[PDB]
Amino acid sequence: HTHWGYTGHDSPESWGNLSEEFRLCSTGKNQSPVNITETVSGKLPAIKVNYKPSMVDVENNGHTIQVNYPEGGNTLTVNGRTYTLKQFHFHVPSENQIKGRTFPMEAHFVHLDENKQPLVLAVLYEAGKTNGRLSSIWNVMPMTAGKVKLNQPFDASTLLPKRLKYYRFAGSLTTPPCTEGVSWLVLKTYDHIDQAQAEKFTRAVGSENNRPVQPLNARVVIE
Amino acid sequence: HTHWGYTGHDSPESWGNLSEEFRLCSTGKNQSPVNITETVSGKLPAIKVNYKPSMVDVENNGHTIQVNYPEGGNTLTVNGRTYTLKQFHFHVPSENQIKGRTFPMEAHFVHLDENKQPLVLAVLYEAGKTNGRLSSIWNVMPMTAGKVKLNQPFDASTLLPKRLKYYRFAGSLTTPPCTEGVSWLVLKTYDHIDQAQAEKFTRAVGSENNRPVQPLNARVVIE
Ligand SMILES: [Zn+2]
Ligand SMILES: [Zn+2]
Repeated sequence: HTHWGYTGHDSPESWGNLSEEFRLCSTGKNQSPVNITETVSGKLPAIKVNYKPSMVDVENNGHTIQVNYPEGGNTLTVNGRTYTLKQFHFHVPSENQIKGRTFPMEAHFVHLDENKQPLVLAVLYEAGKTNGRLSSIWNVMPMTAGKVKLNQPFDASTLLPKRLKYYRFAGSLTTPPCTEGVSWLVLKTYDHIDQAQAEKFTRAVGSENNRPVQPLNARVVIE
Repeated sequence: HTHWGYTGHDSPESWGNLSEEFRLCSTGKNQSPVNITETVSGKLPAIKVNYKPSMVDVENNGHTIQVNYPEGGNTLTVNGRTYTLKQFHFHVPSENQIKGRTFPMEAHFVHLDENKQPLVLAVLYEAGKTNGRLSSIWNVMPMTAGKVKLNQPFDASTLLPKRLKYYRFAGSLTTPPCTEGVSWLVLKTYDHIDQAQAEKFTRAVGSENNRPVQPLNARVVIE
């Protein structure tokens, strides 16, 4: 596709101008990420997560470190609707902010339902002790653009907190073409990582990979 | 099968995350072993054992030292039903506990009825005099992963106490996939072993091989 990045001439502020296909990045009114400040308290449906030990591959596509799921079986159910986990990746530092706070890292679990409707479940990481559950992925992390098949099974359920309360809002993909119509569920409970793990990620990717926050406009964030 | 153990990243706490087939190890509500503290006094049916000198082979499968029975003929009858002894193995230290007490060793005599329903008869060993009845097995014990044919016939009846009174509860296999629906009969009368016999076992297996005790939950132990 058309080349884009986080630094230089093809930075986020230039995404909508580097290709007609990326126009929504600059003209969209329902863009992600956002800075969650004010919220409307509401009775949100409980999410049911059904992740399991699976055979996955880890790739460095030059924009992030992504863990792919070629086989089905890992799903998230919310309000009677089932979404299949396609992949999960990270951003260092975080893209979304809570009351203006940027976190060391943020993970995005990308799902699709039967009708190709996208849903992103987000996990924020605070600076703290080493994350032992991410060690498997970090150990085989391609330091240059490429894909490697994780030989041992990986269970993404280990990456989710016990309590699944979340913030909900409508948004878009945070990378070109910035497609809208994406459901965003940001978990309110944070996980942790150390400086070394975050630094290694930036090394592999080549730069910080977070898109600046976008205005909420007509949207409200439910909590 | 997927690798699992008692030490490192594949320890008992992570079994349920190693493969989807091991999921019951972490989600099961009727898991073994257990710490027998409170019990209900009941009229339990008598156990009838009909073991005989048989041709067996001793095996070191990396998880325990197991004595395999290629042919039937060694049976245990309780409450009208007959179970055939398939094999017996050991755990050092013991898996099950009696009022918080861990024993130097525990033997598991695994049986299966006509319909493949599992029944485990357990014998606990106290530290004491050398066990002369186990010498035949201990002397040929493979110190590395392998199987050796026992040249002389072995009669498992010599490994059972005179008094066959027992504790009765429903549980599971104490190793992956942690299958439930297993009937557990733990003998009240203990046998003995020397410290040397126990340490030789540990040396052969590579580590202690006892799964931590599990919550009884809705279960009651009868005696
Ligand atoms: Zn992302
Ligand atoms: Zn056992």
